[PDB]
Amino acid sequence: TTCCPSIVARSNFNVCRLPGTPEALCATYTGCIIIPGATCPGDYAN
Repeated sequence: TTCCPSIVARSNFNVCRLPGTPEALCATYTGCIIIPGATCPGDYAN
């Protein structure tokens, strides 16, 4: 679903959305993709 390059980007995503910032905003700012599928390979599952 929401899957980032590295965990650093995910935590960045978390901190970004901490005050309730739009997911698309933070996802784009970090580099995290929001896909309908929950399956993310370990290659990009961070």
